[PDB]
Amino acid sequence: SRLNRESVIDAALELLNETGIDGLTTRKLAQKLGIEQPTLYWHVKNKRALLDALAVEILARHHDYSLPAAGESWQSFLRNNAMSFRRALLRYRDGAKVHLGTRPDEKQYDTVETQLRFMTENGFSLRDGLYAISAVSHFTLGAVLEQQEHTAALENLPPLLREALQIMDSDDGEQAFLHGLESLIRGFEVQLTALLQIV
Amino acid sequence: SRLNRESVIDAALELLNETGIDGLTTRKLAQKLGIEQPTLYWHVKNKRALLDALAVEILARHHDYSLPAAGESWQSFLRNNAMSFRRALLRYRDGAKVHLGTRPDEKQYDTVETQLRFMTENGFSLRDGLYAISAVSHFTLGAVLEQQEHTAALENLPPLLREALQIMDSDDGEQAFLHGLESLIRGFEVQLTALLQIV
Ligand SMILES: CN(C)c1ccc(O)c2c1C[C@H]1C[C@H]3[C@H](N(C)C)C(O)=C(C(N)=O)C(=O)[C@@]3(O)C(O)=C1C2=O
Ligand SMILES: CN(C)c1ccc(O)c2c1C[C@H]1C[C@H]3[C@H](N(C)C)C(O)=C(C(N)=O)C(=O)[C@@]3(O)C(O)=C1C2=O
Ligand SMILES: [Cl-]
Ligand SMILES: [Cl-]
Ligand SMILES: [Cl-]
Ligand SMILES: [Cl-]
Ligand SMILES: [Cl-]
Ligand SMILES: [Cl-]
Ligand SMILES: [Cl-]
Ligand SMILES: [Cl-]
Ligand SMILES: [Cl-]
Ligand SMILES: [Cl-]
Ligand SMILES: [Cl-]
Ligand SMILES: [Cl-]
Ligand SMILES: [Cl-]
Ligand SMILES: [Cl-]
Ligand SMILES: [Cl-]
Ligand SMILES: [Cl-]
Ligand SMILES: [Mg+2]
Ligand SMILES: [Mg+2]
Repeated sequence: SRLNRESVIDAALELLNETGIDGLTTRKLAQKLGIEQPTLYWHVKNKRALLDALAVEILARHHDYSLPAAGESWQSFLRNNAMSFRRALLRYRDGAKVHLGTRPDEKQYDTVETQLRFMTENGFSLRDGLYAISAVSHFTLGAVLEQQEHTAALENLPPLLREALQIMDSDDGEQAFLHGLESLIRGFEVQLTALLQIV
Repeated sequence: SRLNRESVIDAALELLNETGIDGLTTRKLAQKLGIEQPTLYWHVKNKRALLDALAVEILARHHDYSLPAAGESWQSFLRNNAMSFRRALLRYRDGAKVHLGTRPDEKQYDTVETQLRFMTENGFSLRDGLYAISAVSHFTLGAVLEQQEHTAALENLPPLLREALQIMDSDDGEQAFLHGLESLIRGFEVQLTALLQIV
């Protein structure tokens, strides 16, 4: 079938949902596309190159809150941005593992730059803004990775542990994520407002 | 060579450092142990079973701050516990990926129970204590995963991005982790002390 970049991406994302990240192979992608492996190679050099592109395109397609609304507080931006990142990562099987290890692509530079500048315009030093943005990124990835990989992995319990596992087996991870996110953001705010004061 | 559980673990951890998680195979472990594959199978049924055991034994061996010191504040316990978890995860190649998706083993039940009880003794509801413990776990995993997988993965840059990448390429991830961790813990404290007050 059609082997423009868009269509190759499309097929690889469909395959990802079917196979997961470990099971995804270029041979299987060629099959899906109805082509021979050497044909695919002209378009897609290896699995690494494919995964890198998927990580970018999943966010381009589905991460809609990359930038602050006009007049938005930095707190609200980080909240909305994290929720959006989370959702985008969850949209595909093993989507957080596809993201893991990547760094901002040229196609995301202006976006990331804007996020950093926004933080510095709201009183963060570049370093402190970086630490905030990384912490949210790490927390969000971590939460989604554990959600997705725990699902992939699937009476002498002591009572709090039994109960805590009953709580966890009762939603998908969202409540715990959102509560953690609030804690994170509030801590960032306490730090920012402290300036040079012992806190 | 010797195929007691300890020695099999030992060899698998050595192999993990040599191959990484994706490259680790039972066939390669049998080679390392100087045995044939059917011999290994008696001891180790599959890679999953092996990884599960490694995740447990890495913490048993090297995560020394599972429990609060006598009289320790909950804040200090979470800090020390997170630092210890982080270090243990970093001790082996792809160590955070080995941990990912696991849940507490029978051999960790008393430990995890104690952590939960400790939080509830310090004023947390079980749910709020769970959310704190999960948030620290997720943040720590996320940070280490990104550190380890970014290393595994290894001029039109805009200036803040260029600068931020210079900052990141200057330590291993520790400074950003520790700063984030403080933000997280302080947010937990603001929440705990609020009780039923709008905050
Ligand atoms: C320079 N910049 C801080 C870095 C450095 C190394 C990194 O590994 C990363 C960044 C930017 C962050 C921005 C975060 C942002 N957010 C805090 C989740 C984000 O919304 C985006 C985005 N493209 O909209 C990211 O790329 C991002 O998810 C991401 O993957 C990043 C990331 O991987
Ligand atoms: C019931 N309990 C809260 C759960 C439920 C699901 C989970 O997936 C987990 C826990 C306990 C947490 C405790 C955390 C703890 N810490 C906050 C990092 C920890 O120190 C240990 C430990 N064994 O000392 C964990 O097992 C732990 O790393 C872990 O892997 C957990 C984990 O995987
Ligand atoms: Cl065709
Ligand atoms: Cl076609
Ligand atoms: Cl074509
Ligand atoms: Cl195209
Ligand atoms: Cl492949
Ligand atoms: Cl294949
Ligand atoms: Cl503020
Ligand atoms: Cl405070
Ligand atoms: Cl031998
Ligand atoms: Cl021997
Ligand atoms: Cl033996
Ligand atoms: Cl033994
Ligand atoms: Cl294997
Ligand atoms: Cl092999
Ligand atoms: Cl307190
Ligand atoms: Cl406050
Ligand atoms: Mg990223
Ligand atoms: Mg765990």
